[PDB]
Amino acid sequence: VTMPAQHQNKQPGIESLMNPLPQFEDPNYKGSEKLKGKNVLITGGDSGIGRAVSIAFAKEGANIAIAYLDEEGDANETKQYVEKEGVKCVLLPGDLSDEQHCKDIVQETVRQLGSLNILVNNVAQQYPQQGLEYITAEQLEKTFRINIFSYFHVTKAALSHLKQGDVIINTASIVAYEGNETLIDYSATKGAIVAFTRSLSQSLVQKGIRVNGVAPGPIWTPLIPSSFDEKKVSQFGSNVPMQRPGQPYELAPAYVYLASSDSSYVTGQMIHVNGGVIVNG
Amino acid sequence: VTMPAQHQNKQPGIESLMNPLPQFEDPNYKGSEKLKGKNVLITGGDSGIGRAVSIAFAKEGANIAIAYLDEEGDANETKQYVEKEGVKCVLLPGDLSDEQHCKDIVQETVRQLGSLNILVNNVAQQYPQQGLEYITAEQLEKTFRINIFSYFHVTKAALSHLKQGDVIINTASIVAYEGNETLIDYSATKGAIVAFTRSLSQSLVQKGIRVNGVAPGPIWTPLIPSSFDEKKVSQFGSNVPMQRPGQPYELAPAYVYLASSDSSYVTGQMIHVNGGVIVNG
Amino acid sequence: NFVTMPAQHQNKQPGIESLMNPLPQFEDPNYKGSEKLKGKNVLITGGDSGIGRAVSIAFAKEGANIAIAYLDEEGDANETKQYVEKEGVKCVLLPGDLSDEQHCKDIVQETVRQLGSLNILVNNVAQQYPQQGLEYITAEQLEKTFRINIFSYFHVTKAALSHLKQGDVIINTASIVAYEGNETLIDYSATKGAIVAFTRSLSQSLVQKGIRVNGVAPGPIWTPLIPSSFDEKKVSQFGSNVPMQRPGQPYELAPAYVYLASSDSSYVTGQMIHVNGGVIVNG
Amino acid sequence: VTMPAQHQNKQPGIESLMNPLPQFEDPNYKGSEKLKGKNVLITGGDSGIGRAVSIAFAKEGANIAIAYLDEEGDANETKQYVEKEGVKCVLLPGDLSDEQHCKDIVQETVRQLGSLNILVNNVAQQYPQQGLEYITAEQLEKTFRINIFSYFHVTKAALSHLKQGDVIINTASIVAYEGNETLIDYSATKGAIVAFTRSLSQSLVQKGIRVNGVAPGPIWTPLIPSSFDEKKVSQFGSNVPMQRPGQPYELAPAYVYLASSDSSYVTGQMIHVNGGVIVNG
Ligand SMILES: NC(=O)c1ccc[n+]([C@@H]2O[C@H](COP(=O)([O-])OP(=O)(O)OC[C@H]3O[C@@H](n4cnc5c(N)ncnc54)[C@H](O)[C@@H]3O)[C@@H](O)[C@H]2O)c1
Ligand SMILES: NC(=O)c1ccc[n+]([C@@H]2O[C@H](COP(=O)([O-])OP(=O)(O)OC[C@H]3O[C@@H](n4cnc5c(N)ncnc54)[C@H](O)[C@@H]3O)[C@@H](O)[C@H]2O)c1
Ligand SMILES: NC(=O)c1ccc[n+]([C@@H]2O[C@H](COP(=O)([O-])OP(=O)(O)OC[C@H]3O[C@@H](n4cnc5c(N)ncnc54)[C@H](O)[C@@H]3O)[C@@H](O)[C@H]2O)c1
Ligand SMILES: NC(=O)c1ccc[n+]([C@@H]2O[C@H](COP(=O)([O-])OP(=O)(O)OC[C@H]3O[C@@H](n4cnc5c(N)ncnc54)[C@H](O)[C@@H]3O)[C@@H](O)[C@H]2O)c1
Ligand SMILES: [Mg+2]
Ligand SMILES: [Mg+2]
Ligand SMILES: [Mg+2]
Ligand SMILES: [Mg+2]
Repeated sequence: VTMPAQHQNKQPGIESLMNPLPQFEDPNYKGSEKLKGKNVLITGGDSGIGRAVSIAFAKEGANIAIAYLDEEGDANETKQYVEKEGVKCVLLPGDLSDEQHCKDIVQETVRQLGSLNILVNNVAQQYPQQGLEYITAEQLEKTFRINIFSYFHVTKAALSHLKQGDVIINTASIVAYEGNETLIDYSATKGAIVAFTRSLSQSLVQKGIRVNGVAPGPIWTPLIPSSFDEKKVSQFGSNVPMQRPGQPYELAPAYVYLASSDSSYVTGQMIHVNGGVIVNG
Repeated sequence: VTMPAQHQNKQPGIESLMNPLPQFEDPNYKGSEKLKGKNVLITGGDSGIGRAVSIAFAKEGANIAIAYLDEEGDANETKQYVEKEGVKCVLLPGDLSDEQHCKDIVQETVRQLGSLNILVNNVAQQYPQQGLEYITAEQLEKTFRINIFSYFHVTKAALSHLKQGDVIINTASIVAYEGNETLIDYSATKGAIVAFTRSLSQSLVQKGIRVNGVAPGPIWTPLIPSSFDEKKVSQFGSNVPMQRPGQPYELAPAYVYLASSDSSYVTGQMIHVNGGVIVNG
Repeated sequence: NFVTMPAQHQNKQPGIESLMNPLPQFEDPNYKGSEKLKGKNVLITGGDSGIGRAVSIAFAKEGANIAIAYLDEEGDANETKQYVEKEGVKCVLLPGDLSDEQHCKDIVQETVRQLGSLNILVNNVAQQYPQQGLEYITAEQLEKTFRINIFSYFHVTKAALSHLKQGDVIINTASIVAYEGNETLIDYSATKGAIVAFTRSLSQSLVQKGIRVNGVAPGPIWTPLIPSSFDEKKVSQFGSNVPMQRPGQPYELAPAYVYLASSDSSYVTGQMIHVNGGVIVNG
Repeated sequence: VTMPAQHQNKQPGIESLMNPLPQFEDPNYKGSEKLKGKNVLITGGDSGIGRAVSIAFAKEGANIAIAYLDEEGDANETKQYVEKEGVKCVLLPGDLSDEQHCKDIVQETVRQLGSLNILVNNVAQQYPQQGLEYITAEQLEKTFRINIFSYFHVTKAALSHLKQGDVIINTASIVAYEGNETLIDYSATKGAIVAFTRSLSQSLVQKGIRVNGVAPGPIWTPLIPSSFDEKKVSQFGSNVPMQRPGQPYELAPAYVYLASSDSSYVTGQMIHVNGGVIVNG
C-alpha cells in the first residue's frame, strides 16, 4: 500500500483533490538559463508531469503556453508558479480531440508569445479494461484521437513556425515497450507515439529540428486516481524495481535536457524514467 | 536498380499487373503437417505476404479463410493455390475499416470452417508523403482505421472463439523500429501494432493463446508499386544489407513457425525478416 | 514465486542430464522432419545435452549430419549420438576443452575431416556461476566465464570461416539475460550481451559472402545447466517467474534453430529469436 | 569528407596532436551546482568524452579523480580546466588491464577525495580489422581486458564505498545496438557493457545505487585517428543522419543528467547521443 486508496469520477483528473499532493517541484533545483528567451507550447501542462515541466522550463528562462482541457484551477496554480520565475505564461483551455482547436492553440501561442521554439506534446487519457472484449469502438477511437491524433495535428500546425535549432518532445510511456494487459488501446497509442517520434526525427533532421521522447513509468499524477480504481491506486508504483511511483519533478530534467542545446547531438531517442524497469533500451 | 520501373494508379495493388510477379511460393518447400486441421483467418491474404502465408499454411494442412478488400482476380488465384493442397479455402471480400465487417468476417470464418484456431492480422494501406504537413486528417484517420483499428476489431471478435492452444499473429513492419520519414502516419500505425502485440500477449497468456508478430523489411508485393513512384519502385530493397527486396515466400516460414506448436514457448515477440537490418532485436 | 520442479542440485558443472528429475524433454514425439537440412553438415558446440541435444536430434531428423563438441560428459554425448544415428544420419563426437583456442581450431578441422565439409555452425557452449553480487565474482570466475561463453564463439567461428560458403549459416545461443539483465548472473549476462553484439556485427561482416548469422535467446529452459549452477531452492521454483508460469523444455527450442539453419530464413540475418515464455524484451 | 585526413601510430591517442582539436567544452555551458561536493572517479577522463565529462562535472561542483593510461600531457591539461572551477582534481595513471591497479585507483580516489559518490567507467581501446579472421586471440583478450574486465574490477572495488544515493555510469556505444562489421571484438565488449549495466542496476537498486549508461555515436576524440586509417578518419561521422560527428562537449550533459539527482527515478537505462541513429531505443 504505497498510496492511500482514492478515486476521482471524472477524467482528466484534478490535482488539488489528491492526497498526497504530487511533488511537482524540487526545492533544491536551480535554473541556469538553459532555455532563456525560448517560447514553449506544452499540451497538458496544467498538472502532473506537464506542470512540473512548465515550471522547470520557466526556471530555465522559457516563456510557457499551457494547453489543457478544462482544469482551470490546476492551470491557474501552474501559471502562478511559472510567473513566479519572471517569465510569460499563457493559458489555452479547450478540447484537443478536435483538429481545429489543435491548430488554434498553435496560432494563439505564436500570437501571444510571438514565436514558437519548443513543442511538448504531452496530453493523454486512459481507460483501463479487463480485456480486449471490454474495449468499445467508441473508447478505442476516443483514446487514439486525443493520445496520438492530437500529437499529429498540433505538431503539423507547429511546423510552419519551427526552424533550425527548434525542438519537439513527445510524452510516450513504458507501456509502449513492455505492454500493459489492462490498457491495450492506451498502450497502442503510446507505441504509435514512439514510431511517430522516430519517423518525424528523420523527417526533420535536415531542417535542424530535433524530435525526442520521454517514456515515464508510474508517476503520481491526476491521471492515476481518475483512471484506476481505489485498490489499484493504493498499490501504484509497487511493481517497479525502486518499489515506488515517481513524482512529477523527477521527470522535468529529462525534458529540460531534451529541450535545450544540452542534447544538440540527440534526435529520434527516448529517455526512460521508470523506476528501474529494463526495456532493452 | 533492383526492379523494373512501374506504378499502379490505385491501391490496394493488383499482383497480376506486376513485373516481375512476386515469388509467393518456394518450390522446394515441403509441408509436414505442422498445422493439420487448423482453421485460419488471414486478413489481406489475397496477395503479397498474405498470399504466401495462405499457401504455406495450406501446404501445412490448414484450412484458410482469406479476407481482402476487392481484389477478386488475386483472391481467386490464391484460392486455387490453397485448394491444390487439398484444404478448405473461403474468400471474404469487404472493407475492414468498418467495425461490423470486422466482426462479420470472424463469424463467417467460424460458420464456414467450423471453428477458429489461428488469426493472422495483416491488412494495411500506406500513403507516402514528403512531410507531416502533407498528411490530412482524412488520410491519418483512414490509415489508422484500416492498419490498427481493424486489428483491434477482428481480434476482439475472434476472442470468443479462441481457446487454449490457439494463436494470433500480427504483421507489423521494420518501420515501427527504424522509422520512415515519408510514411509517418503508417509507421505510427505499425508502432501501435507492436505495442498491441505486446499488451495482448500478456492479456491472453493465461488463456493459453499466444500472440506474436512479424516485422518485414522491403518485400516485393502489390503494396509497393501501388504506393511509391516508379523511381522509388525501381530501386526498392537496394538499401538493406542483402541488397535486394525480399520475396513473399521468404516471409511465410516465420508465420508457420509462429502459428504452429513449434513456437509453444513463444509469445509477445517479433520476428524480423528484413534482409539484415539490425534493429536492436 | 511457486514450486515448478523437484528440489535438486548437482555439485558439478557442466551438469549431467541422466541425473535429473524429471528428465528434460528433448524430443517432441510428434515432430515431423521434412528434409529441411538434408545432407547438411553441422558443428554444434555443447550439443551433448539440454538445448544442444534437442537441436542435434531435430537437425538429424531434418537430414543433417551432426558433429557434437562438448567438454567431458561422455555418457550424455553418447546417448545423444544414439538418438542422432537413429535418424539415419552421421554423428561425430568431439570432446575437449573449448576454453583453449587451439582446441577450438581442432574441432573445426576434425568436423571437416570426418563429415567432409561444414555448412552450419551452432555456437552453444556455456558455463554459469551465480553469485549474490559483483563482490563475489572473482577475476578467475570472470575470465573463465568469458573464455568459454564468448571467446570460444570467436575462435570456433573464426576457424569455421575458411570452410563456409554462400548459403552457409551460423547460429549463436545468447539468452534473455542479455536483454533483461540478471542480478545473480552479472558476468554470465555480460558474456550473453557480448554474443548479441557479435551476432549483429558478424552478420554485417558476412552478408555479402552469403553467410547468415543469427541467434536464439532462450528464457528458463529445464536443462543440466540449471541443477548444476543453482541451489535446490532456486531449482524448485525455476521458470515460475515468466508469463507462461513454467520453464521451457529443450524440445521447445529446437524449431527456432531449424528455422534459422535452413533456407526457410533466407531473408533473415542479424536477428534474435526470443523463446522465453512470454517475457517482453522490446523485441 | 568531414575531418582532415590524419592518423596516429599509437593508441591511446593524444588529443593535442589532433586537427581540429576536439571541442571538449561549451563556452556557454553554465553550471548550477548539480553535483556540488560529489566525489567522482572517471576512467579515461583525460581526453575525449572523458575530458568533457570531467570538466562539466567540475563546473557542476564535483571533485574529480581521473584515471588514464599514460597520456600525461592530456591529463595535465584536463586537470587545469577542472581546477579552474575551484574543485579538487586527482590524476591516476596506470594500466587498468591489471586487476590490482583497478582496485588501487578506487582506494586512491577514496584516500584523496575522502569518499566516492559517482563512478564513470569510460576506458576503451579499439582495433579495427577487415574481418574475424584478422582478429588474433591476443587482440581479442586485450580488447576485453580493458573494455569490459576493467569495468568489472573497478566497479567491484567501488562497491565497498558506494551507499544510498550514489551512482555508476558506464560508457557503451551505438555499436552494441547496431553492430560494426570492422569492429567485431570491440562491439562485443560494448554489448557486454550494456548487459552489465542492466544486471548491475537490478543488483544494486535496493541499495539505492543507480546504474545507467551512455551510448555515443561517432564522436571526434583521440580514439578515432589512433585506430582508423586516414581515409576512414576523413569521412568520420558522415554516416549518421545529422551528417557530422559529435563533439565531446555534446556528450557531457547526458553524463551530468545521469550522475545527479536530476535522474533519481532512472536506473538500468541508456542515453543514446549519436546524431539521430534510431536504435529501437
Ligand atoms: N503514471 C503516469 O502518470 C504515466 C505513465 C506513463 C506515461 N504518462 C504520460 O504522461 C503524460 C501526462 O499525463 P500525466 O500523468 O501528467 O497526467 P495529467 O492528468 O496531469 O496530464 C494529462 C493532461 O492531458 C490533458 N488532456 C486530456 N484530455 C484532453 C483533451 N481532450 N484536450 C486537451 N487536453 C486534454 C489534461 O489537460 C491533463 O492535464 C500523458 O501523455 C501520459 O500518457 C503518464
Ligand atoms: N515492403 C513491404 O511489402 C512490407 C514491409 C513491412 C510491412 N508490410 C506489411 O505486410 C502486410 C501485407 O501487405 P503486403 O506488402 O503483402 O501488400 P498486399 O497489398 O499484398 O497486402 C495488403 C492487403 O491488405 C488488404 N486491404 C487493404 N485495405 C483493406 C481494406 N480496406 N479492407 C480489407 N482489406 C484491405 C488488401 O486486400 C491487400 O491485399 C501489411 O500489414 C504491410 O503493412 C509490408
Ligand atoms: N535456462 C537455460 O537452460 C538457458 C537460458 C538461456 C540461455 N541458455 C543457453 O543455452 C546454451 C546451452 O545450455 P543448456 O541450458 O542447454 O545446458 P547444457 O549444460 O546441457 O549445455 C551446455 C553445454 O556446454 C558445454 N560446455 C561447458 N563448458 C565447456 C567447455 N569448457 N568446453 C567445451 N564444452 C563446454 C557442455 O558440454 C554442456 O553440455 C548455453 O549457451 C546457455 O547459455 C540456457
Ligand atoms: N566515436 C567515439 O569516440 C566513440 C563511439 C562510441 C563509444 N565511445 C566510447 O567512449 C569512451 C571514451 O573514449 P573516447 O572516444 O573518449 O577516446 P579517448 O581515447 O579520449 O578515451 C579513452 C581513454 O581510455 C584510456 N585507456 C585506454 N587503455 C587504457 C588502459 N590500458 N589503462 C588505463 N586507461 C586506458 C585512455 O587513457 C583514453 O584516454 C570509450 O569507452 C569508447 O569506447 C567512443
Ligand atoms: Mg490536468
Ligand atoms: Mg491484394
Ligand atoms: Mg552437457
Ligand atoms: Mg587519452
